[PDB]
Amino acid sequence: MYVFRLYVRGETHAAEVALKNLHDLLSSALKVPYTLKVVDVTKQPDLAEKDQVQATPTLVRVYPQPVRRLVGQLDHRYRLQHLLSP
Repeated sequence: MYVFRLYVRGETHAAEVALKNLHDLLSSALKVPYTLKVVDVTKQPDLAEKDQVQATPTLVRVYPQPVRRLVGQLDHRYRLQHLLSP
């Protein structure tokens, strides 16, 4: 029972690959299934502005807990690896 949110900018091949890679890593990382939705940072100011995104993609863990916000050039597993840590 977890809600997942991933942020991307417009239409980028790297962003989609990163999204799939992050989705892929999360699935393998977590035994239990989860729901992930795609949010357009440029299209929706409310989420983009509120989320304070600088470098894409931005990984936000939606409730139930744990709730997290991770923002940066997310093209490698190192950032994701510390993200999974308690």
